[PDB]
Amino acid sequence: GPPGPPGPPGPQGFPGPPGPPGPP
Amino acid sequence: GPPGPPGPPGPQGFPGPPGPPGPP
Amino acid sequence: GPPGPPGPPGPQGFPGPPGPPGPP
Repeated sequence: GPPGPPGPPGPQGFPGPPGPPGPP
Repeated sequence: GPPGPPGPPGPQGFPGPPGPPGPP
Repeated sequence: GPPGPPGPPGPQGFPGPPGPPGPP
């Protein structure tokens, strides 16, 4: 019959990259 | 009937860690 | 039909903040 509803939201993305070096 | 469309992309990941200490 | 498959992984998190101040 008709296609089901859309699936659930995917997994959370990966953690962000490290920030840059601090100020001098 | 068939499985529905793929779900939405997941939530964004958490922010990355603080960068290393600044250069001298 | 049944609900669709899970969505893709979300976007990567934002970059971290700048690191601690460096030595003098």
